[PDB]
Amino acid sequence: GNSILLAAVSILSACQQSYFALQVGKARLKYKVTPPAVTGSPEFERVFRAQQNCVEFYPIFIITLWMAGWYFNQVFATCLGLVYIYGRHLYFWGYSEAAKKRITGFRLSLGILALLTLLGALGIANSFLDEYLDLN
Amino acid sequence: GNSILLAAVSILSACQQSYFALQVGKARLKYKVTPPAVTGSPEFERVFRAQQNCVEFYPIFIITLWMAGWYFNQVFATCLGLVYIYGRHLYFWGYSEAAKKRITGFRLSLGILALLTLLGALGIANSFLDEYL
Amino acid sequence: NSILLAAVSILSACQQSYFALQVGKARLKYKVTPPAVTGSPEFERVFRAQQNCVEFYPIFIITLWMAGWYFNQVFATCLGLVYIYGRHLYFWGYSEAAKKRITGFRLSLGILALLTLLGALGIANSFLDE
Ligand code: NA
Ligand code: NA
Repeated sequence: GNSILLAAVSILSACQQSYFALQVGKARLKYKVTPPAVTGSPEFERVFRAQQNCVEFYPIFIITLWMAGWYFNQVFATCLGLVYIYGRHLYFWGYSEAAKKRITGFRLSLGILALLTLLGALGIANSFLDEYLDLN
Repeated sequence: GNSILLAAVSILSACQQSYFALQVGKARLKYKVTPPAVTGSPEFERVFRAQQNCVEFYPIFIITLWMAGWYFNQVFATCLGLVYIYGRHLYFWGYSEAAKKRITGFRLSLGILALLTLLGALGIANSFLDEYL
Repeated sequence: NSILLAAVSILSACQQSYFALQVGKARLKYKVTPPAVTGSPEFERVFRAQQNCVEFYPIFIITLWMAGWYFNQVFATCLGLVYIYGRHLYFWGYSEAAKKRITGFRLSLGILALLTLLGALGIANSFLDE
């Protein structure tokens, strides 16, 4: 109820995650790289690696999104979440063309993660001072 | 039970994830791939990729599982969740044998993943529309 | 509440971010060009270590929260703190030599087992009570 926006952001992100993975499938077929190999076509390795970078940061994003969303402010976290989704959109397709074209998306994505993390830390400390240290 | 069914599926799924990760460790010994190398025996590389595929799809499953479970229907999401676990079981051992034999498990697993996402989306849309009420 | 779980989760997410970025630093020192993840054995250990931390992280998070909610938060939190340290050992251990990763790995996996156990017990317990 008080987390419906976070839920929505999470579901959209999961689609993008699902999407990226399926894109790795198409590259696999398009650049005749047969499983389980992930080397061969230079084209595939960029798509695969791009996708690999997105999965490792995904749980970080989800945790920091929700911590920020729950302990600081839901609307602001959501907005940031959406920019992260776009940053990752830029990152993924950028990488597929060339390694040089991934930087903006990546930098945008990590900047957003830093801020979510920051807000989450603040909201929790703020909440900690109420329940444990009685500064109600 | 509020989320006891969802919790239960998540613990079962996490255990399978642990199993998969540890099989790759066991695989290093049987096929003699010494760390940090991940190439050599075609057998290890299939086991490695399979587990790697399970890893990249795992957070998707959990999210869609809970969103579906929380906003649409817990029992139905839970049942779908169990099928996903089995699909991955089929996928994993299938891939281990040959890349060709992963497809039933893979298709089955992603089919549930598609379905979980939908119900979660619908249930959330349903919950959002209490902006009106 | 769940404030202790929240704090641990954020502390853990920070370490995950750290590991990921270390792989970037490794690319520079050992001159590995993207998208390649092979080359220097020095780089290859760091990459694998970070990659091993990635596959166990969601496992850790779920059992942490399941343990924290269905058994006991403080106890789960304490275990969580140990897991994070275990992973600190594993990573830096692996970077030095693959042989020196074992202590960190076994400790983190032991904690993962206990969190799993505690979580399973609380969920079984709550489910049977209906
Ligand atoms: Na996209
Ligand atoms: Na994962």
